[PDB]
Amino acid sequence: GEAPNQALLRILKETEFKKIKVLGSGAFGTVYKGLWIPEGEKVKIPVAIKELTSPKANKEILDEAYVMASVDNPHVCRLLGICLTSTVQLITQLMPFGCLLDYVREHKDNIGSQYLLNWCVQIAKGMNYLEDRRLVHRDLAARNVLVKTPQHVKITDFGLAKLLGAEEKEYHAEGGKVPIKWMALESILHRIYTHQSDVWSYGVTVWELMTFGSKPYDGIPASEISSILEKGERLPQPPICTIDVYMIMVKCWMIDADSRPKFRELIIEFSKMARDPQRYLVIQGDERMHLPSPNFYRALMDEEDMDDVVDADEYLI
Ligand SMILES: *CCC(=O)Nc1cc(Nc2ncc(C(=O)OC(C)C)c(-c3cn(C)c4ccccc34)n2)c(OC)cc1N(C)CCN(C)C
Repeated sequence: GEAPNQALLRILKETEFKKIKVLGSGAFGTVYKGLWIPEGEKVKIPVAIKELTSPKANKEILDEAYVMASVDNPHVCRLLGICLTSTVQLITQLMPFGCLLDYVREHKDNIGSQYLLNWCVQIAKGMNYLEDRRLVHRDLAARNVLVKTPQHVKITDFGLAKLLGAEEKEYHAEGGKVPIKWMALESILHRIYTHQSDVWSYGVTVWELMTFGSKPYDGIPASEISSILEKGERLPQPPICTIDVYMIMVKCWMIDADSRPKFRELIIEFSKMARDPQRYLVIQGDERMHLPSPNFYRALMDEEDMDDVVDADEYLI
């Protein structure tokens, strides 16, 4: 009894979008940035295009398309559709400033406490929406949070995301390359994933931001993480973090998954701290830091006549 998923899957003609440049290859495939021009509509939509014909690949890319077509939230990446070429392509909204992990590493000396705490609120809002949709992300990390503007981030990468039945409270997975250093202890031992195991990944994600992009358990091989966590060891307190912020991170790493805070409560706590940011994050020169917010599309694309550019958040069905 989980309610019909009447979401619409849009099919895009390959003639409607142009791969302007390549953003990053890898085991998945290649992610391109480009422009989508729906025929008849005088709009040019900046998009990201992923191509992974190993029948399997086509199968995994469609699972990700199914999940993304089912979510609609200001802090979750918006799916624009798929293209049915020889290999199936994923067409999503282009996030011009990249992933949050690279962003905090690049702009370390210009990120104040206001931006860090606001990012924590927005990530919790997106994860709380995913919990409302009964969706477990299973791969929450700083690399999987994209930056539309320095004031607006969205959760991305639903290759491992799962939807739970109204009786399924947990998700028992099987084998699969899984990011060990972001998983909860129950996910490493028993391969169980819940919304509370996503909370653990949320705590590690916050730790990445507060350390300006440090690697969790740097130098420790992944096979030792399960034994490190069982002894009671956790990630250290970042230098900018007051005990108030670090206490929240520690609570996300409790052994009892039901003792970890809920996403709706992480929204409230970080929202309070965002109203007095320098009380909870001590950063040298916090009051003088400034991040951009841009033209810049002509550069981020190449074409001019970017007078009809429309962000995907302003182009609705
Ligand atoms: C950390 C890597 C990174 O994000 N780099 C990056 C990304 C982007 N924009 C962007 N927008 C949307 C998507 C996306 O979700 O859609 C695809 C089709 C799934 C992505 C994206 C998603 N994955 C899995 C990626 C892997 C590699 C690269 C990108 C994606 N990315 C931009 O916008 C121009 C830039 C950018 N870079 C190169 C960061 C480094 N410079 C900004 C310094």
